[PDB]
Parts: sequence; C-alpha cells; structure tokens
Amino acid sequence: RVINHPYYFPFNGRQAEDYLRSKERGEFVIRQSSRGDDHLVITWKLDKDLFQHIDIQELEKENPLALGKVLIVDNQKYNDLDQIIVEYLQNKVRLLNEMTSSEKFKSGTKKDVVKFIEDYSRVNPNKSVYYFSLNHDNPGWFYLMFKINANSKLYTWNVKLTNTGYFLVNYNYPSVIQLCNGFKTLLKS
Repeated sequence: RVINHPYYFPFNGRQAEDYLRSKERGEFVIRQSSRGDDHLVITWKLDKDLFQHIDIQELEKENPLALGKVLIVDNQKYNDLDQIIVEYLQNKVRLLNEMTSSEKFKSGTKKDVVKFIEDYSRVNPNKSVYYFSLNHDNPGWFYLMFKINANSKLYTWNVKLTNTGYFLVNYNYPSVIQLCNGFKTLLKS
C-alpha cells in the first residue's frame, strides 16, 4: 500500500513475524492491515516466538491510500507514525525490558514457572511468594502468580503492559516497584 516510512512494509501478520524472528526485542515493522483503507499494524518482537500486533486506526484521511492526519492507538491520539514509534512503542519496549530484568521475573512458559513457584513455596512454607511470567497466549500481558504459603492455592492475576506502566485490576503503575507495592496493598484489603 501507499506509505513512505523507513519501517513500513506491505506485510501480513505472518510475513511480519518471519521478518522479525531473527531480530532484537523491540524491533518492529509497520504494515498494512486487513481491516481496510484506514488501519495499520505495528508488529513487534517481545521475545523469541512472541510478537504483538498493535492496531492503528486512521482518521481524517484525504484519500483512500494516504495516511490519516489523525492516528489512534490504544485510545490515544497521535499525529504521525514517528510519534507512535517513540511515545507509544518505545515506551512499551522500555517497560518490557524493565520487567524482564527484574529479579521478580521468570522467563519461559507458564507451566514451567508454576513448577518453580510451587517448589519454592514448599521450601519457604511460610513465605508468601510471587513472580511475573510472559503470557504467550495473550501477547503483551504478564501473569502474576502468587501463593500466600505452602498450603494456599496458587492464584493467578493478569497484568497488561501499556505505554505508561503495568496495568493491574484498575490502576496503571509506572514502574515495577510501584507495581509490587500496589499488589501487596491489594492483598491486605
């Protein structure tokens, strides 16, 4: 389709992912959408085998092929692609890295992480434990799994990576630390 931007390709979801497979986390691609004249997608790599597709809705188009003068992502208004790449995408890549580097984050699949948490709990029978994992079935979400003690169920709450923090329940926390406190506070109540 008709768009002049270094990072634009006429790719579908699969071709985008193939193109990004071998590239760094945060590497992205803008591409046409199958939803019409007025949508684009940012595909990007969170990890090996893990890609998110962000819907870009265009408004105020001057003709069918041209890019829209107004762009909505995740209910936020933007003026051009560069603004989206920097103030939305790159902020998400920032927070992702912030989180995967935390002591509190466990890599790998959910099945694996649950194993890890349940062993730990058993060797720390009275310590409450909680870890973060990547949600491979819902790209851009983390699991938050905790276990009050060795005799409590393993509970799982969901946490959305946004461009301004980690959304949990009803609040968007701007850092991992703020998120950790916020979680310990949701429990006590």
